[PDB]
Amino acid sequence: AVLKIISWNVNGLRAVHRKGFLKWFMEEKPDILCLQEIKAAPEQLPRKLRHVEGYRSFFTPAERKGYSGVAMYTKVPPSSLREGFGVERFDTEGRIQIADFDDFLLYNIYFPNGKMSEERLKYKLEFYDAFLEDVNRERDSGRNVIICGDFNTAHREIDLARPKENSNVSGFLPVERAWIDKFIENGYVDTFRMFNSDPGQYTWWSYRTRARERNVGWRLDYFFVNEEFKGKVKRSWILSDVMGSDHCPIGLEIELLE
Ligand SMILES: [Mg+2]
Repeated sequence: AVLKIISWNVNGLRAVHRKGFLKWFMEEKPDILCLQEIKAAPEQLPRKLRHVEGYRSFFTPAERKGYSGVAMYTKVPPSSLREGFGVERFDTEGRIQIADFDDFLLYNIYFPNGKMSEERLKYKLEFYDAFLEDVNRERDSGRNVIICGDFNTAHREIDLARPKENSNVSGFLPVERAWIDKFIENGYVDTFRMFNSDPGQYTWWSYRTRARERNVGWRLDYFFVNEEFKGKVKRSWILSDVMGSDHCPIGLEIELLE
């Protein structure tokens, strides 16, 4: 048995629902679907959004209504979920689900966008720092870990269409890219790069100026695993053609212990 995980920053769950979300979900049939940018009070949702037959759903909203928020649909419920790193300023923005499954912990993370200001940038970097503390503790415990979501940073030049013009733009700052380097050096693997070494492989395009059509995009969304688990990763891919958000979904297929 394999387990398929999809991660998708949906740019608002209500928004994506109006653009083919449930048809896609039913057709893709992931075992686990991690979503970011729900932008909805979980109670405000129609029961066919938050209920999808065959899945347990778990929603982790921000304190601020209509902002941020993550969600997980899973056929098999986790033994529990954590909704934070145990650090209150990173825990109230609806960015964190850490779901405890059998073979592994699944971090479903909506990493902060650092573009709006220097405060938001510091926020993002410290969020990164607290994330790294969290995940290291868990896999140091002996947990195999899968981390997915919107990292809001393109790692290397290959990871976006315009590395030069974005050198001093949050998303592609040396400091941000250096964090992913450090993250990787702690024994985590960017799984997409395990199987696909190609350029032009992105997960986000600006809605504007035909960015998706000109493939002017960034790979902002990732699946990382710890080194010790990478042997279990069978596939890691971008669902490039799936529409309805400014991000496309990304996929991970892993093989379960019998
Ligand atoms: Mg958005």
